[PDB]
Amino acid sequence: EEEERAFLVAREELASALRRDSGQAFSLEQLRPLLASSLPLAARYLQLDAARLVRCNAHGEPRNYLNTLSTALNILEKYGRNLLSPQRPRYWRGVKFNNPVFRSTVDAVQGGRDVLRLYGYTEEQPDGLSFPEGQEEPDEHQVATVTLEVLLLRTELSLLLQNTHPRQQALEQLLE
Amino acid sequence: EEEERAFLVAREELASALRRDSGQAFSLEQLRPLLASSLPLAARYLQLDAARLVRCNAHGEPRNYLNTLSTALNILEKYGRNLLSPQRPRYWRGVKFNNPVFRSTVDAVQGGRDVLRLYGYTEEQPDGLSFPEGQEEPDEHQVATVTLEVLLLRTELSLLLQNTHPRQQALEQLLE
Amino acid sequence: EEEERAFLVAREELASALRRDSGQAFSLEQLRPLLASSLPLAARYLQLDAARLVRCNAHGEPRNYLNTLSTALNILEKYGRNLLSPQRPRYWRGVKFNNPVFRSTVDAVQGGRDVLRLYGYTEEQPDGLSFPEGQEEPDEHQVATVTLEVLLLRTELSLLLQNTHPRQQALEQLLE
Ligand SMILES: Cc1c(Cl)cccc1Nc1ccccc1C(=O)O
Ligand SMILES: Cc1c(Cl)cccc1Nc1ccccc1C(=O)O
Ligand SMILES: Cc1c(Cl)cccc1Nc1ccccc1C(=O)O
Repeated sequence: EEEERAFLVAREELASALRRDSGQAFSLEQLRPLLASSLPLAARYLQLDAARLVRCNAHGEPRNYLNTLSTALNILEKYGRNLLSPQRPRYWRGVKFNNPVFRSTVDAVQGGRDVLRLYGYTEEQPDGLSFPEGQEEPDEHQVATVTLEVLLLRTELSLLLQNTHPRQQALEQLLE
Repeated sequence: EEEERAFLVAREELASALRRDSGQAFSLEQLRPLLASSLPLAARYLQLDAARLVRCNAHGEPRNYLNTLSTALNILEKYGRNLLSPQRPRYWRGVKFNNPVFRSTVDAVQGGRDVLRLYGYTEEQPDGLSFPEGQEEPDEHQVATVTLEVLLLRTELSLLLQNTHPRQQALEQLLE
Repeated sequence: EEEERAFLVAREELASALRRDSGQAFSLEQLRPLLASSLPLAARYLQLDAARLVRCNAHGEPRNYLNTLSTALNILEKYGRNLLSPQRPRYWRGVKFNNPVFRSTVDAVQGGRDVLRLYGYTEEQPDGLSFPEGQEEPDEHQVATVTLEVLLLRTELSLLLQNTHPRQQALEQLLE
């Protein structure tokens, strides 16, 4: 109720900020209402499958797999920002699996390819994903809300590795 | 390849045996052409998401989570066998999430519900999954195929816990 | 009956052994005095609600629900051993319900949370159970007693599943 409805406002606030300037950086104080919230995972992440992304890649030491996941999300965050840019990349319509950055970051995480589908890369090819040929422009609101959750989850993982998460003790008990 | 053709004829034979008698037990001898197999995991399990079922539930000690996965697969295997039985259960068309057996086994592993969808439980309700209202009879070939893959994966986990897997040393290095 | 004093001498031996070194395992021969005892259940288990742990979870085939209970007790036994360890885990004061191991093992069994309360996790929060903030150290004598009983029940169930329980036939006539 109180925390819920407030969480959705800051969510749509920062999301609409991404649509205005997709290259804008967000400080810790700007993301604090979303990082310090005690709402369940299913309430904070509506599109990004944060549960499967963490659970299906939590192999080995957290210091390693939290870094593997966060770096993959950094790459996925850049894909979402490029779709909201005033000057979109030339090949924005598709992503190739054999890209060296993609292969070493996103394709090192189970579920990384599924995040692209949330952006709109829903058409599967033997060597990549692409937008439907009938789609002229990406859904700016759908892309922005997914981009924010990717950025939020990456920030959460990054703060945990830095021992600076607002709920660091609570989250660490979910990994040990 | 050569081993690919040998795996298909074995898989179709045990599936036919499942349709012939869904209550019969398969010894390790009858399952050796599929257990002692060397093909990759993606070639042995064509429908059962074995990769996610293990990776997304490999938390804690292998002795524990392999037991949680085996028991969940034992329950799922019984669901598929019941769908092929001549005396089908009067409630074969739906599975309830609050069922005590289902809740303590299948709903204890991420991806357990998705296996029922492979059987044909595609329609989702807040209380469970059910067959389409128009589907008169289950897909016998589809149920037998998935049931065989469930039985295969459960056997692999059980043999690994018993230290009797044909490739026990090779698979154990995939858990370190 | 004087077989209760024999139970007590062995119980206190293994209980004191748990506090001296919480990591040392117990062989089948060391536990045989308690496993083969003809004492009633209410006399062998003084704190662990063994009657409810079995009865309230005996749904489906015994081969399945005995495995579910045994795995939950394996996790609960580890919680007790960690509380008696010289190098206690940094988060010993509380247990989170969302922990992946806990959710799939202890919380799959009715009464699992109650065992944590016997250890000292009496304060209930929406996120889990925790020790009272005033308690500087856990009750080493109470935890060792509960831990030994958890270990005893798990061994009883695991031996029953292996068809090696000293009173296998007598116990099997309580489940069929
Ligand atoms: C967000 C997060 C991070 Cl960054 C690291 C480690 C854990 C979490 N949390 C969760 C992850 C998967 C499933 C549930 C949860 C939960 O919070 O209940
Ligand atoms: C079959 C199995 C068991 Cl039983 C236990 C542990 C691992 C496996 N294998 C795999 C499971 C998931 C993803 C990949 C593999 C692989 O081996 O390539
Ligand atoms: C100990 C045990 C196991 Cl391990 C398995 C199955 C049954 C038992 N026994 C009992 C369990 C619940 C309530 C009463 C009894 C009794 O023995 O009177």
